[PDB]
Order: sequence, then structure tokens, then C-alpha cells
Amino acid sequence: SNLSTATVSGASYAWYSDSSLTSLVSTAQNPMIVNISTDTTWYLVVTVNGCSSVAGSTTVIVYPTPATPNVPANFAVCEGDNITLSTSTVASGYNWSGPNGFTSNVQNPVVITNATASNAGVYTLSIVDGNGCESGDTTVTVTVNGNPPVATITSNSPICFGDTLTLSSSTNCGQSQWIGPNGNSSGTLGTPGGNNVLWTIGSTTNIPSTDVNYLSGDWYMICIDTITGCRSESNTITI
Amino acid sequence: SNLSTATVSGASYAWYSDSSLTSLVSTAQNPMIVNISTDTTWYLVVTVNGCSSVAGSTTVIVYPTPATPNVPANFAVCEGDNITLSTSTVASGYNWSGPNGFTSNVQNPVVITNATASNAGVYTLSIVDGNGCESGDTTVTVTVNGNPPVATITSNSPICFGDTLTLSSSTNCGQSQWIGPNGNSSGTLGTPGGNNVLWTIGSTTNIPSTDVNYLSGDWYMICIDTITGCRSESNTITI
Repeated sequence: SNLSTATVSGASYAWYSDSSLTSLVSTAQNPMIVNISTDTTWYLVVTVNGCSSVAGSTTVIVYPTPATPNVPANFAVCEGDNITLSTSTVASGYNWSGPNGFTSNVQNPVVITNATASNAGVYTLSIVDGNGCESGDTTVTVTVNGNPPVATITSNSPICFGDTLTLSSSTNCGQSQWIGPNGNSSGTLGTPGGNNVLWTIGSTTNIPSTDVNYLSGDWYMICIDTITGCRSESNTITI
Repeated sequence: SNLSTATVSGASYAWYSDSSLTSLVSTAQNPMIVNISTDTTWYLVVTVNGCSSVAGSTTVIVYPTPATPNVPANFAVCEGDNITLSTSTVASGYNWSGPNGFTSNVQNPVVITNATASNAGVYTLSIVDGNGCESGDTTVTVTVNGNPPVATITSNSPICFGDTLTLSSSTNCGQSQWIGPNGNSSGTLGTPGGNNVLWTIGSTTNIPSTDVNYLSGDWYMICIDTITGCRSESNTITI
């Protein structure tokens, strides 16, 4: 900040760091005070033609520290899905930075699509207040879950009507959701486990010849990780 | 704002915050008044060679607050369609901001095409008046409706003439609009429900062998959500 006092003919200006007037900081009508972190008072003695007056003074007041921004809780995204960052606070401008060179100046940054491992890491946000002061750093940790591998489906494809159709794969997936000629509708792919032939636990299923799903055509398997929440595809197999 | 008074030889300038002249604000021929939010009057006493005159004064007048912009009512768009933002007001410049990093400086921003979930959220508009003052923030909330899933159609495809043709799917859609070899014209796809074989309630239809639509060839199903207004496609099925 820049202090300003009266210009007086014949004057010598002595600025002091303390009211005791024992130690000088400057000699000017308009001195600058730098690196101010706390309120600070400067005292001024003006001596004219040898006559030293009572020191005058003023205190430079430091604006309050701006509030910390509001950001989301640590999240998790599955690879290939989107990462959305946002804040709910109000600022004269925003400053986001992060993994893979990510940067933004708004309260709703462009969504990172097709997120992958390189987008994982810590995203940081600071904001600028109305008078230009920058606030502190709040962070969001983003983890990116990998997908399970693509499964390979094998089957007893050349099957005679009336026999049992077996579909299987070697991949150790979780809830195997099988998709056949009847589609992948939420009405047919009902609650997993039990006796649901189309949504099994473990990479295998056996469709009886009397079952509604004992159909020819192109089948695929979706691997579901019951811990992570990620899914992966499989090869098309013709039955 | 910057006040300006007469420069007088031998003068000392004392500016006061009140007509009572008990508290000083500055000492200059041309002082600046800052952070003005209300009309404010400064008073000036000029003392020359020890003679103090009657204080002069002036009031800094604050321009009126600019009017709030006119924007559309909360709207809704179906995914894949366009989001159009606009305002009907007049400004020296416009300032739009929103989801996915959206920004614009005009009264007709570029249309956001192929809108999706990431474009949903609150869009905000402020404007700048003729003298440079910014107005308040008015908003438009935009919601983006998801589409129903793609349906899978199955049928008794290898059918002998004279029998009944059944088309169905497992997807729980609303008004199933069936499109066959006769096209999807507004004249054939008449009022839904009743006995309209091509526009049914629920995912199924039965076409009699005596019906005009008992045709071979490539059929598809359009799923219509009667609450949302969104539509989705289906696989081509050959009959």
C-alpha cells in the first residue's frame, strides 16, 4: 500500500515503525509499505526548519481472508464414463487445476469425457474474491476404476433341439448378464442369482430346452464387477 | 470518482465526510472517493495563509441499478435435441455462463446441439448497461430428459400366409409405434390405442392375415414415453 501525507515546504519527513519513534522505515511524502500480512501502523514526524512536530499516524487494514470453496466429496468414476467437477460457491473468478494438465476458470468446468487412468489424481480449486484476494486450496480426489477385461464366450454351439445349451467363459467376472435374442430389457434380466438363467453368479449358464430363452442366434455376455461397479463386453457367439 | 476543486496559492485543502466538518477524509485538490454505493457528499475547507473559508461541497450521484434481463421459463429438452438460450432485452453487451463450460457474449448464443446430461443445469445471464454498469443475475434451469433404451424386437418371423403375425419386445415402452413396409406416414399411423394395429399401448401387436399391413419385409419399433416425450429406436427385424 501507498501512504499519503501533506507536502510541507521546508519539511523533512521521517517515518517510523513504532510510536516510540526509535526506528525508521522511510523518508517520503508518499512511501510504500510492502509484504503486509497484518494490520500495520506507521508513524510520521515532519520536521520543518528544525522544528519537529508530534508524529501523525495511520493503520493499513488487511482485507479478511476469503472463505474456502465448496467442492464435492471424494468421488469415483468408472473408466470410459465422465468426470464432472463443480463448485457451489461464489467468486469473481475461479482457478481449477489438476491431472493431465487440466485447468479451468469457471464454477462449472468442461466435463472430462471418456475418463481413464491418466485423469485420476487430485483436482484443486482456489477462488478469487470481490476485491481480488485469492482464497485457500480445497481439493477433490478422483479415482478412476478400471474395467474388467473383455470376456471370451465359448459354447456347445452345434446343438440338437431338446438338449441343454451351455454358455461359458474363462474370465473370472462377477454377475454374468447374458444377452440373447430376447434382448437386454429390464423385464427379462430380472433379479440376479437364484434360478435366473440370464443373470448368473459366475461365468456360466445352462439353458434348458424347455426354457423361453432356448433360442438360436447371436449371444453376448456382460461382466459385472460387484465390488467396483464397472462393466465389460464379450465376443459375439453364434448358437 | 475524482473530485476536482480550485487550485489556490497558499492553500491547505481539508476534505470532510460531513457538513459538521469534524472528521477528515482527505487532503487534496483532486481526491478520489472509492467504493461508492450511495450518493455521497464531500465538503471542502480551503485555508489560505491561515484563513479558513466556508466549506464548499458536491454530491457524487450513483447511476441507477440496471434492470434484470428477460430470459425464458424453465425448460426441458430431450437428449439429442437442441438447447436454445436467448434473451429479449437490450444491452451494451451480454454475459452468459453455464454447465459444461458454456459461455456467450450475445443476446442469441450459439445453440447447443446434441444436448445430453452434461448440458443440464443452471444457465445464468447478466447484462451490461449503456454506461458500463452490470445488472443482476437471472437464470434459466434446463433439464435434459434421457431417452428410453433401444428396444429389441422378436417375432414369429417364418410365418405361413393366412396365420397371425406377432411382433413384440421386452422393453417396457409406452405407445409402441410400429413401422412396416407401408412407411411411417401420419396417415397410416393414426390415433394410438383402440384397434390401431400400428400404434399400440404396450410393447406388442398382432397383425391379422386380412389386414392391410400384413406385409413381409423390414419392420422397426419406435418407443414413445408418454410422460417424458422422448423416443428411441429398435433393431431391424425381417419378417
